[PDB]
Amino acid sequence: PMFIVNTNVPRASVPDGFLSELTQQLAQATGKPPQYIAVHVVPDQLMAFGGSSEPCALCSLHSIGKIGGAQNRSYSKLLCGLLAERLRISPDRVYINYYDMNAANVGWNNSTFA
Amino acid sequence: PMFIVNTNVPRASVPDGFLSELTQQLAQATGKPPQYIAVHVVPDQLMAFGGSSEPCALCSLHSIGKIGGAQNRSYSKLLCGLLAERLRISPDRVYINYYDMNAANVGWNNSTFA
Amino acid sequence: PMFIVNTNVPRASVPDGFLSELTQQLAQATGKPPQYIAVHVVPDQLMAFGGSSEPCALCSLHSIGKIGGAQNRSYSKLLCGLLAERLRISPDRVYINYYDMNAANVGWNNSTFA
Ligand SMILES: O=C(O)c1cccc(Oc2cccc3nc(-c4cn(-c5ccc(O)c(F)c5)nn4)ccc23)c1
Ligand SMILES: O=C(O)c1cccc(Oc2cccc3nc(-c4cn(-c5ccc(O)c(F)c5)nn4)ccc23)c1
Ligand SMILES: O=C(O)c1cccc(Oc2cccc3nc(-c4cn(-c5ccc(O)c(F)c5)nn4)ccc23)c1
Repeated sequence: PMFIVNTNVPRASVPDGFLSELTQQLAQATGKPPQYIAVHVVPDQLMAFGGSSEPCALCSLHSIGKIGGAQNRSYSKLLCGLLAERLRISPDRVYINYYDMNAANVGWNNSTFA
Repeated sequence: PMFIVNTNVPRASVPDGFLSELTQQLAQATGKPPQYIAVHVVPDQLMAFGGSSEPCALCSLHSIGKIGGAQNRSYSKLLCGLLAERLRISPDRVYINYYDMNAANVGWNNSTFA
Repeated sequence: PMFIVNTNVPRASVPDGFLSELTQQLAQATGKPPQYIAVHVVPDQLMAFGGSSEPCALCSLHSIGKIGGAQNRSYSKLLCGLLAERLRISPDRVYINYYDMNAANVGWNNSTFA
């Protein structure tokens, strides 16, 4: 899986270990092996939510399967929880786009997963 | 909705009020409540369009509904118009990816919209 | 087409000519005209692959057509090869999301491609 979070929170508020924490939690939530989970945090961004510059986050999770109604609700609770705890971002100022990707549309290691 | 614009235009050349203007314009164009519009501008980027580095922009709009043939044509004119006036980027050096997202695939406030 | 690469490799390690190289290698791989290829490189990123912060890259390619099983395998070999050669990133730490976009959902030059 690939997880990306963009936020207006400064880099200084991103703790040591945050990328590992995201990796960790996503591995268990998805049941995917952690060595295949990529994570990307992008702080200090010029962004607004509802026209307000208070802390917010715009995120994506791409996965081959393990994407669905109930699963995405559980990921949103998990990710909003972490963003609130570690970055002090209110859950109602977080958006996450989920993508169930076809294996043929994911490149890795000179090939694709199909 | 979520709107992102990535550009090689420098930060200092992004005029003040730009995020608020995008927020309001996207609200009226989509008919979505402005409270729920998120906008993100990423200046100073290392990018090329047709292999040249004159000003350009790479954008995306995600929405649950309000996406379609005629709407996307209208959005593209509106957004290219704004980028041209504010950031001085020619419309022929702007791309916008539109995504009609399923409510189940959009996380927010500890849950999804489904 | 639109190609984005985000990496933790430092900006100084991105060769002059890299954006041009991407543009023309993709032009030939996809058969799309290079004047319509947009490329975006984002160095110095906070990211991990498998929880490790060794060099890695997270990429996407959006195109109207020229996306499929064999083509995407070929693009992956090509892009991993380029990233290995120029950025010294191992192919097992590269991910590429491929998107076959509907022409109605790609904005350009005040309209869409539909
Ligand atoms: O075949 C084996 O022996 C073996 C042993 C250990 C691990 C292994 O790899 C895997 C096992 C199970 C699910 C796996 N899922 C993935 C996987 C990767 N994605 C994924 C990554 C990035 C994206 O941008 C994306 F859209 C999807 N989604 N799932 C990769 C490897 C897996 C395979
Ligand atoms: O339920 C209510 O009582 C109520 C009252 C006031 C406002 C309200 O919120 C809404 C009303 C109508 C459409 C709405 N659409 C959205 C909405 C959000 N997206 C959206 C946001 C981010 C993305 O990445 C994405 F793919 C889609 N697309 N639509 C949010 C709130 C809405 C709901
Ligand atoms: O057919 C047209 O409407 C048209 C109009 C003007 C020029 C033109 O030149 C072309 C000839 C052949 C393939 C072409 N492909 C493209 C093209 C652009 N994309 C493309 C760009 C960015 C994206 O984010 C994306 F999802 C797709 N995918 N294909 C553009 C122009 C082409 C094509």
